[PDB]
Amino acid sequence: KVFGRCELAAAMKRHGLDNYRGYSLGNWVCAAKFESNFNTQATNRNTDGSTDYGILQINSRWWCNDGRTPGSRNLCNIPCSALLSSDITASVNCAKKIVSDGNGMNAWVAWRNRCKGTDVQAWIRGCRL
Ligand SMILES: [Cl-]
Ligand SMILES: [Cl-]
Ligand SMILES: [Cl-]
Ligand SMILES: [Cl-]
Ligand code: NA
Repeated sequence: KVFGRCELAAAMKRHGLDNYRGYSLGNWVCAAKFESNFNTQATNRNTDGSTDYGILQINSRWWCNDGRTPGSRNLCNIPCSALLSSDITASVNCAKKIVSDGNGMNAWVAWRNRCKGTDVQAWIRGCRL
């Protein structure tokens, strides 16, 4: 599924992401835009052999099982394919574990490089939430 901007904002809010660990909703929407262009089916292979999955490009080295990332963990206890679903529940719940891990949203390199320190509220402006 490719979400619209405000559609995704609403879905994120509904699953308890606005201000989760103190990150306002626009942060999550911005990160999703740059990670996946709002596409739940997005995948990206890393040089280390891990893969990033889904709307928030959650990596198999730590968070999910894909069967093909040697030495990895599955701390969200999900198959990585769960992260590709048109329903974002699994991505949201895993993202809450990641952002709680100590480095906040810096876990998402694209958030650090393209959203951090910007007017992230722009991403939810206009939206009926
Ligand atoms: Cl915001
Ligand atoms: Cl497996
Ligand atoms: Cl594996
Ligand atoms: Cl933080
Ligand atoms: Na894994």
